[PDB]
Amino acid sequence: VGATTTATRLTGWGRTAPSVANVLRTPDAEMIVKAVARVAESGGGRGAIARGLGRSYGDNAQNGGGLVIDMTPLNTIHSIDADTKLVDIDAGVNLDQLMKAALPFGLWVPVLPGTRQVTVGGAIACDIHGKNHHSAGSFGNHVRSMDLLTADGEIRHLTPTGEDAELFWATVGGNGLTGIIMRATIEMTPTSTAYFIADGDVTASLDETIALHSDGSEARYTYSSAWFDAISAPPKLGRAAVSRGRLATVEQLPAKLRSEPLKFDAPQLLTLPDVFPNGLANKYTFGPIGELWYRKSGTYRGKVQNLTQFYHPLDMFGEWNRAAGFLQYQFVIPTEAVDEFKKIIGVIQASGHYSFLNVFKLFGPRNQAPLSFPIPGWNICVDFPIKDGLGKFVSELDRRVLEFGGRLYTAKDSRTTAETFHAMYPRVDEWISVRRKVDPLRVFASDMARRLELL
Ligand SMILES: Cc1cc2nc3c(=O)[nH]c(=O)nc-3n(C[C@H](O)[C@H](O)[C@H](O)COP(=O)(O)OP(=O)(O)OC[C@H]3O[C@@H](n4cnc5c(N)ncnc54)[C@H](O)[C@@H]3O)c2cc1C
Ligand SMILES: COc1ccc(CNc2nc3cc(C(F)(F)F)ccc3nc2C(=O)O)cc1
Repeated sequence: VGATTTATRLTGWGRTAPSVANVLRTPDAEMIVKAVARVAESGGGRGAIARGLGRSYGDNAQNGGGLVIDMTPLNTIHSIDADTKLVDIDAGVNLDQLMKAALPFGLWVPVLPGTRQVTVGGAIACDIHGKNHHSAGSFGNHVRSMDLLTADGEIRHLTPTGEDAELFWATVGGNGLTGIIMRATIEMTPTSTAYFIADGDVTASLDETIALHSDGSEARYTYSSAWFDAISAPPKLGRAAVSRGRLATVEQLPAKLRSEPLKFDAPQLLTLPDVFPNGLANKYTFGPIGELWYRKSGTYRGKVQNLTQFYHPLDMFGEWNRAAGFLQYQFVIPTEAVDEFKKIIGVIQASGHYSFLNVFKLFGPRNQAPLSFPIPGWNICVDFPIKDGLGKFVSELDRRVLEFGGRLYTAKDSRTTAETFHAMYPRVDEWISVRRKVDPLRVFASDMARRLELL
């Protein structure tokens, strides 16, 4: 299939801040190189940015009045090796495609986000994190090389420790602003099964949620995350359903499943909105029997689960989740600032803004990428319905997050200011200097670049 350059109205996943750009779409690498050579001959214009599957909520994969390059047609898996654990894939392959192709080799995608519909390029450019951050770091940690199409029209082969480690690490979490990742080699995690052994716990309050994450139990699990109550007044505020686990070995599987330990099950036809259309509430739900039931069902040990059960637990709730019109907000607060983190949770609950879907986890050590989002500490994602006062309230949350040494995530943001973002990322000047060195003419530009003064 040939090249196609179309004027397209683009938004992130949040369906907000739309802007019109020329979308180039081609499986031909030579053609992508030529477009970048074209933009650069100009050589100052409104530039270009790569786009993956558009799963970022904000404006990092759009470029109003300029060019956008859709990378999804470059989706070749070149090789997978079980012995070296390395995969060599085009930047356009997505993590679901990769997971499925790698399982028969006993290989596991080392960092999986809450949706598998993300490209390798998008996973690198946002240095994405998953349920295992505290044990495996973020996506960038597992990249062994990548080929970066730079502004000068050349393709630079980058490694994390080689000659241009600096450019490598500016590209990790760089939001497409150092060039176009064409291709990458990733080191996979070995596995004997496609299953998890999981322990579930239900806490009664915010204080309990924090204690559970601070009692040392986190180190017994490679994977850990929680669903968090952000609407109930204290003491119920910040109670959580915690899901922790690790990949199962074949010995740990029931005999029924040992025949095909690496098998991935197809997603079921029926979801919970399908079997129970008008909700799951009864007369017991919100009283003491409801609390007991919820606590009992969410407390367990050594439960064998496939990926969907362990890792995408709310796929069950199907049509019920988020029912556009929502603002996604994710931040992390450094571990030591526990009181400050608790204070921010209190602010949210008293705001008059109600988020039903709240993902909580304790991040581990950060990496050397100057713009990487994750830092060790308390991470949470909340989802606010758009309504009066919200924009001004999230600006107040920004101030609180900043003051308490934390940051927002670019993959979620469409509204923070440049001033706020720069203070949240003290290594931003260091990063900008790398960018100016590798792209003096601003061949690469995006709506986010301009909003956040990263240009
Ligand atoms: C339901 C849902 C759940 C999510 N859960 C998580 C989670 O648990 N953890 C997490 O970290 N994130 C999560 N995300 C965010 C998502 O993982 C990131 O936004 C990711 O970057 C999206 O990948 P994409 O291919 O859709 O990239 P896009 O949104 O299309 O692009 C994002 C950025 O990547 C850059 N980029 C894309 N391809 C290339 C390339 N080839 N070369 C250079 N730059 C490139 C773009 O220019 C842009 O700056 C979630 C998103 C959704 C919608
Ligand atoms: C359709 O219903 C669903 C089902 C699953 C999800 C998972 N979402 C998410 N899970 C996340 C999990 C983490 C984790 F676990 F901390 F790594 C971090 C960010 C996350 N962000 C999101 C997001 O929404 O952007 C979101 C909506």
